[PDB]
Amino acid sequence: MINAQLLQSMVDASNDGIVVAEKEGDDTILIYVNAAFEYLTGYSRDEILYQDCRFLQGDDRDQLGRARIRKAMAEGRPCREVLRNYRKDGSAFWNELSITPVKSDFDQRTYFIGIQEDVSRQVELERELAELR
Amino acid sequence: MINAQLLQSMVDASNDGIVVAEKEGDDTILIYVNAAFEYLTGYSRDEILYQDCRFLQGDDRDQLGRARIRKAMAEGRPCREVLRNYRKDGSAFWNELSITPVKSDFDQRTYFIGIQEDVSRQVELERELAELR
Ligand SMILES: *[C@@]12Nc3cc(C)c(C)cc3N(C[C@H](O)[C@H](O)[C@H](O)COP(=O)(O)O)C1=NC(=O)NC2=O
Ligand SMILES: *[C@@]12Nc3cc(C)c(C)cc3N(C[C@H](O)[C@H](O)[C@H](O)COP(=O)(O)O)C1=NC(=O)NC2=O
Repeated sequence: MINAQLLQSMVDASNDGIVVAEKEGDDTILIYVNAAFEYLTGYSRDEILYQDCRFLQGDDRDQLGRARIRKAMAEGRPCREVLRNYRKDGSAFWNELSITPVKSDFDQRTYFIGIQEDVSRQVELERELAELR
Repeated sequence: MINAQLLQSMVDASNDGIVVAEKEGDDTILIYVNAAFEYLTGYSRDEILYQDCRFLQGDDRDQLGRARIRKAMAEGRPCREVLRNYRKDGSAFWNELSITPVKSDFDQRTYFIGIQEDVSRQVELERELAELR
């Protein structure tokens, strides 16, 4: 195998944003974030941790990605949806969320792992393709 | 923090393909793969592990993504490039590689973490945008 401490060091250092969260009913509470996620969000580790990251949505909460994420998490299936989130400075970015539900048989509670990426460029290009079509 | 054993369990179960590799000169040798990477490649864990994953390129080795990956790994900077890889059955897919170099100060050798995704759909749509333009 691999030393879990080494794997943790690799995850903390990945330029991709990696987050882990635990379920508390309707809400999903974050338990781990990496430095890449801090850079993408602008918020700090203590500021982000131990809450649901729906705060990144802010007032812009009428987004279809929310519902498909909620539906997938309830159905126990992975999902990959793009939402418009806002940084601490107020900058708006398109974030692709790859959320995968995991069940710890020993704990009998549910955790979620998410990998994020600023795909604002891809969204703009596909919008350009749409207006051409 | 978070229990590294739990983080390892979350990584093993992510639907995104996560791999870790160690550097041996020009070659980079894999030390960890997850079940998602097995599904994307079709090859098995024992078949994939402990080798450079350039084998996914096969005869199609005249690809510009190779060089930019090699340049970035040498420069100690992360990279995100798309390459055409081939599964065990011979199926061809466009794989986006997010490779992040990590240096263990204690070990003084270099490891790499990569997150993969079959972006064949995105490549086809951008090709369609190009022929429209
Ligand atoms: C958040 N990324 C993210 C990562 C994980 C691992 C989970 C489980 C969830 C998110 N996420 C979605 C948000 O937390 C809510 O779960 C979602 O809106 C559905 O529930 P709701 O309809 O709010 O009750 C994130 N959303 C974001 O906006 N940005 C992220 O990076
Ligand atoms: C491979 N994904 C991948 C993941 C990591 C963590 C690394 C370090 C490298 C790759 N990778 C690239 C390949 O192994 C070579 O490093 C690359 O071609 C540059 O060196 P070379 O020019 O061959 O000497 C992968 N390539 C793939 O084709 N598919 C993957 O998923």
